[PDB]
Amino acid sequence: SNAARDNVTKSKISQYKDQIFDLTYPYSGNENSSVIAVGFLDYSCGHCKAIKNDIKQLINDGKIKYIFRDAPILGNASLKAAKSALAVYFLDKEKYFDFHHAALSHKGEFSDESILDIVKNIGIDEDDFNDSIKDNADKIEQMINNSRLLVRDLGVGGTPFLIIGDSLFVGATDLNVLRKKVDELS
Repeated sequence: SNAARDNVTKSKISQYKDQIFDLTYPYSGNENSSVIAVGFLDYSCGHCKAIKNDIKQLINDGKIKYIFRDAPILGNASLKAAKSALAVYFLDKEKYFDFHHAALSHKGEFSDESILDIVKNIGIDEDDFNDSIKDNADKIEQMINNSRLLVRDLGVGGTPFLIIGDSLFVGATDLNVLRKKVDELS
């Protein structure tokens, strides 16, 4: 696009800053970094799957806080995988990225079983996992609804997209562009 439209994006990010940088959502990287990235993903989306290592590398660079917004819009399978991801988060936050990355690595469509195969491979017990789904159902539901509305409010109209600082990157953004913006802001 161009300057005028980027300026509007900056104003919207300020308007929704409490929502975008909400602290109750899962994050990796430096908790205390002022350079905060906020990623919006559907696990069944082809472009979301393909940037999984861009995300991993950008996080491992060490410079940012990266918040994960699970924004399922591609159907029942995505909602399941999204719900399951947060069900892991609330059991053990250190395992959320592992579910995240495995879900993105999961090439075919999700099924109840394949999601459990993932919960098993990352060290979580089926019964702890089932109790998490049920016990935290209201809060998971609330978090996903709030992310969907945020995606609507930002008007992007699909996934993936990534907010860093006052900028919004749409689609499979090259890693070098993200890194330059992060450095500029550091």
